[PDB]
Amino acid sequence: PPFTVGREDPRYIELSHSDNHRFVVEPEEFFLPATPDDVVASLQKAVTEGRGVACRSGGHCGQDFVGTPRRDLVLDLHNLHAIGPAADGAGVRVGSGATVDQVQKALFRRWNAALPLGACSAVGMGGLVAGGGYGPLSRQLGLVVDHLHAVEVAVVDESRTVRLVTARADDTGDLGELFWAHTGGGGGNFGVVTAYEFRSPEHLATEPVGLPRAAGRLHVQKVVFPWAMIDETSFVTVMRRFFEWHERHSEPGSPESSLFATFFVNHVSSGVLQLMVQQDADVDPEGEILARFVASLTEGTGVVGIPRGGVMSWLTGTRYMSQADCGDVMGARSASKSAYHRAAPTDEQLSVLHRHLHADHPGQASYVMFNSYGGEINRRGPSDAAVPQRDSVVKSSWFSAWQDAELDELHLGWLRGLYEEFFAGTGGVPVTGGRTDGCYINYPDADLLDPARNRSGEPWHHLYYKDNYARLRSAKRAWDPLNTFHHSMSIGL
Amino acid sequence: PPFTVGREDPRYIELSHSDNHRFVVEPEEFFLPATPDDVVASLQKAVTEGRGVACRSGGHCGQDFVGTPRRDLVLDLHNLHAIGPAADGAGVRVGSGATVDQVQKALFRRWNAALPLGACSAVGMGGLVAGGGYGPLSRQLGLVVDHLHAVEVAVVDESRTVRLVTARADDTGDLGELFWAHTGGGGGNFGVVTAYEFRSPEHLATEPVGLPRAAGRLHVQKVVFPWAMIDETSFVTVMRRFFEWHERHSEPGSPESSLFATFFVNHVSSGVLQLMVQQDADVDPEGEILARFVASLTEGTGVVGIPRGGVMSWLTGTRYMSQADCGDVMGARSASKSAYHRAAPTDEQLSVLHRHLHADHPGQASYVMFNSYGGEINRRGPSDAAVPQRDSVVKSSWFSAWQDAELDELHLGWLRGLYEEFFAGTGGVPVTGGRTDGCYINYPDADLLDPARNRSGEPWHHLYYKDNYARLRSAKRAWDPLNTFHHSMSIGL
Ligand SMILES: *Cc1cc2c(nc3c(=O)[nH]c(=O)nc-3n2C[C@H](O)[C@H](O)[C@H](O)COP(=O)(O)OP(=O)(O)OC[C@H]2O[C@@H](n3cnc4c(N)ncnc43)[C@H](O)[C@@H]2O)c(*)c1C
Ligand SMILES: *Cc1cc2c(nc3c(=O)[nH]c(=O)nc-3n2C[C@H](O)[C@H](O)[C@H](O)COP(=O)(O)OP(=O)(O)OC[C@H]2O[C@@H](n3cnc4c(N)ncnc43)[C@H](O)[C@@H]2O)c(*)c1C
Repeated sequence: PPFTVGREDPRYIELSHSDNHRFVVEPEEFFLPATPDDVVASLQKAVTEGRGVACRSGGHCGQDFVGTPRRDLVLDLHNLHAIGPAADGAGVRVGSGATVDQVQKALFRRWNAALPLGACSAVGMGGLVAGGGYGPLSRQLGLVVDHLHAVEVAVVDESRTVRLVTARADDTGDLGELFWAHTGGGGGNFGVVTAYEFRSPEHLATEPVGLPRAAGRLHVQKVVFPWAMIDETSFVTVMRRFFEWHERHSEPGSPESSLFATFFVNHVSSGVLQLMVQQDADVDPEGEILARFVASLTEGTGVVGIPRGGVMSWLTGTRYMSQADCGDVMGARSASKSAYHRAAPTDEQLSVLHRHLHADHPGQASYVMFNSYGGEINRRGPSDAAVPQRDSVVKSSWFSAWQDAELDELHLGWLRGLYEEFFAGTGGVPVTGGRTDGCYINYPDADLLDPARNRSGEPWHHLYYKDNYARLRSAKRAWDPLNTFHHSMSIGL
Repeated sequence: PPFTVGREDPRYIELSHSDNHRFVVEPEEFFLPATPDDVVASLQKAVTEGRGVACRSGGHCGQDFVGTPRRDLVLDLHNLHAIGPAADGAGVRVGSGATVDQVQKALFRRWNAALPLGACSAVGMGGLVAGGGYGPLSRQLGLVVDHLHAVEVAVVDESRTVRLVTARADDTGDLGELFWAHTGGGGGNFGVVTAYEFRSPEHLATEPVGLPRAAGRLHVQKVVFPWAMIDETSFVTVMRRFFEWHERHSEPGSPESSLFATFFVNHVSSGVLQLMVQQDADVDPEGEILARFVASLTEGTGVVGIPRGGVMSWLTGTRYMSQADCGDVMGARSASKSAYHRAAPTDEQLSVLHRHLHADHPGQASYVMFNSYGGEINRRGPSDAAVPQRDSVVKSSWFSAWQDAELDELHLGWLRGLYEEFFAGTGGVPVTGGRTDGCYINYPDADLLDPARNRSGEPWHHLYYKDNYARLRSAKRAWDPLNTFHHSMSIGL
C-alpha cells in the first residue's frame, strides 16, 4: 500500500539522501505511491493546496534537482517497478520506479531480451529514459529512447488539474509533442512519469515481445595498465589511438559496432589505467575484433597491460562489467561533467589531460571515463528525438568522488581545472558542431550556467539540446503551463 | 507466469551457472514457478514420473548441491520473492526466492525493520535461512533462524504425493520436527521451501510487524593496512588482539555487542589487509567502542592504518559495507572453508597463517575473513535450533577465487594447505568442543568427507550439526522418506 514518511519518521533520514551525498532532499514529507492512481491523487492534493512537488526514481541525479528548490512533497517512485507485456499489441511496459538491474533481469529471464540500458544497475528508469539513455549495447541498439513506444505521465494543466495521460510514438498534435519531449528532454520537466512502454524499431525487434535479442555470449575483458610504465608520450599515443579507432569504426551496422570499450583514465594516485571491453560473441565467436582493438592501442609503446576476463553468458557477463549499489560508491559526494566527441582531441589536449592526472591531488576516485559511442545511435537524425547528438563516436565522463564536505572545494577545483583547460580553446566547454558536440543531460553540470566556467557563449540548453530546445519549450508551455515541475536546469517556459 | 527453459532455449546457458562457476547445472529443463502452487504441481509431475529434482534460490551454494547428481528438473525460485505482512496477523512473510537485497530494502522501507541477514546482497533466502544465517547484526539480533516463525514447504511422502505444508514454531509432533529441522538443517534436504515467516523473540520485537527496529544511524569504517608495514611478529600480535577482544566482549546484551568487525586477511599479493567495522550509532552516538577497538589492535606496533568511512543512515550504510552481484565477484570459480572459534588460535597457528599468506601464489582474491560472532547468537541453547554452535566468538571463512579451470588444482592446493596446517593439531579441521566448534553448513566443504583432508575422526555431520544430527535424521526419515531431496552433503536417512 501507499504511505507517507514525515520529518519525525525514522525512515526520513535515509530518504533525505539520494545517491550523491553533496545534496540533501528535505521535504515536509515523502510519499511512496504504489500505483499510478496514487501518484495522480497525491499530486492533485499538493497542487490544489499550492504545495511544491518533485519526484525521484533511482536517485542517481548528478545535481540537486530533486531537493532544490525546497519542496513540500517528494514522491519517491521505487514501488512502481512492475514489468510486463504491454496491454495493447506487442512491447513491454516498465514502471518508472524500476532500476536498471530489475529491468535487465526481467527482460532476459522472461524473453531473452535486452535494451541498451546503462552500466550502473541502480539507476532508475524514470530519469534514465527521459534523458536519452546509453549503455554497452548502444552501438548495436541505439539509445533507450530509440525503443520508446509510449509514456504514461501525470501532468498538471493551467486549471491545476492533474491527469494521467499516455502519449504514444504514433500520436500527433499535443500528445505527439509530449511523447517526443520524453525522448531526451530530461526528467523533472513535464510531469511525473508512471511508466514507459518499449517497442523496438522493426530491424531490431524479435519475438515474442518485439524487443531485441540478448546475445548468447559476451566476450568480456578488463586490462590494467600500470601508470609506472606510461610516460606522457605513450599516454598521448594510447589515447589518440583509442579515439582514432572510434573515428574509423563507429558506423551503424559495421562489425565493429559489436564492440564497446570503457577506458577509465584514472588520476595517478590510483596507480593504474583500466580498459574494459566487451564484444558480442554471437557476432564474433573468436573475439577477433576485441583482441585486435586491445593490441593496437599499445603496440610499439613499452606499455604492457594485464588482462583478465573471458566469455560469459549474457546476464553474468553484463553484471561482471557493471557497477551496482554497493561498496565504495555508496554514501559518496561526487561531481561529474560530460562531453560528446565527434573526433579525436588534439595531442595538446591529451597532454593537458596527462598533466592534471599527475597533479598533487587525492585522486583515488578521480578519473575521466571514455566510452565507445555512435554505431546504431547515429542511424537517427538530430530532430527525430529530443537528444540531438547523432554523429559522435566517443562519450566522456569527467568524475571525482570523495567523502568529506570540507573537501568539496578541492575536488570541484581539480575537476573544473582539468575540464576547462582541456576545452580551453572553446571557452572551457565542449562546444557543439566541432571536434565535440556538447553534453548529455543525464550528466547535468550546473557550472555550465556560470560565465566564470563557461566562456564559450553557448548556453547550457544549446549544449544539451542544440536546435531541439525550441520544440521542448513549446511542449513545456503546452503540458506544464504553471511550471509545476522545475529545477536548476529545467526547460524554460 | 510460470515457464520452462529447456536445453534448446537460449536462456539455458545463463541458468546453467550458479554463482560459483566451478560447478554446472545441466538438467533436462529448468522450471520457473510463479506461485507455491506451481511448485507443488511441478514437483508432483516429476516425482510421479520418477524424475530427479532439485531447487535453487539465490545460487550461492559453495558446493555442487543443485546440479549434482544429475537432475532431470531444476526449480529456479527467483520469482517467488513476495514480501508482506503475515496472514496470521503478526510477523512478515518472505518468499524463498527473495534475495537479501530485496528483503533488506523491503523491511527497512516499509517498517523500519531489520533482520540479521548476511553481508552479500545476492544470496537467496531459500538456502540462507535453512542453514542458519548470520550477518553484521547477529551480535544484536542472533541468527536469522532465531526469528523464524513458520516455514511453508513442498514435501514428498512415501506414496510419492506432494503436499504444501506449513510448520510453525509452536507446532508439536511431526510438524514441530519439520519446523525445527529448517532452523539450521540446511537447504536441499527436506523439501522445496516456498516461503518463510518471521516473528522476533519478544525482547527484540517492535511495532508494527513484530520485527526488530533498524538502527537510525551506523558508524561504518574501513581501515587499510599495508602488508609492507607488517612483519610476522606484528601480524601475530594484531591477530591475537583481534581474537582476544572477542573473547572478552561477546556476551549477549553487552555494549560491545553493538559492534561487528570483518577482517579481510589477504594474501600478500593484494598488498593490504582490510578491516571493516560497523557499530550501531543509536547505542553509541560517538562510536567510542569502535574507535577504541580499532586503536587497540595496532597500539604498540609500528603498523599504521588508513581509515575511511563515517556515519550513515541504515540502508546506505548497510550497502556501503556489503557485497553485491557486480564486478569481479561475478563469473568466478571459488572455494571456501569455514571454522567457528570459541577462543583465540595459538601464536603458532597465527604464524602458520602468516607463512601461507606469503607463499608464491596468485592470491589477489585469496584471503581468510574473520568476523565478529557470538553476542545475541549465544543466548540460545545448542538444541533449541538445528544450528548447534552457541558459544563461539569469531567465525572465519577461508576463501580463494580465480578464473581458469586449469588453475583449479593450484588454488584448491593453496587453500587446503593453509587450512589443514592451521588446524594440524586437530586432524586438519576445526574440531568441535575445543578452541574451535566445527563448521557452518552454509559454507559446505566436501573435503571434510575425505580422510586425506580430515584426519580428526569427526565426520562432516558432527562438525556441522554436532548432537543435533540424530534429530535431523529422524525429521528426514519422517518428511522425505524416499530421499527425493539429496546431494553430496545431505542429511542421511
Ligand atoms: C549515478 C549513476 C548515473 C548513471 C550511471 N551510468 C549511466 C550510463 O551508463 N548510461 C546513462 O545513460 N546514464 C548513466 N547514469 C545517469 C542516469 O542516467 C542519470 O543520473 C538519470 O537521470 C538517473 O535517473 P534516476 O536514477 O531516476 O534519478 P533521480 O535522481 O530519481 O531523478 C533524476 C531527475 O529525473 C527526475 N525524475 C525521476 N523519475 C522521474 C519520473 N518518473 N518522471 C519524471 N521525472 C523523473 C527527477 O525529479 C530528477 O529531476 C552510473 C551511475 C553510478
Ligand atoms: C555466495 C555467498 C554466500 C554467502 C555470503 N555471505 C554470507 C553471510 O554473510 N552470512 C551467511 O550466513 N551466509 C552467507 N553466504 C552463504 C549462503 O548463506 C549460502 O551460500 C546459502 O546456502 C545460499 O543460499 P541460496 O543463494 O539460496 O543458494 P542456492 O545455491 O540456491 O541453494 C543452496 C542449497 O539450498 C537449497 N535450496 C535453495 N532454495 C531452497 C528452497 N527454497 N528450499 C529448500 N532448499 C533450497 C539448494 O537446492 C542447494 O542445495 C556471500 C556470498 C558472496
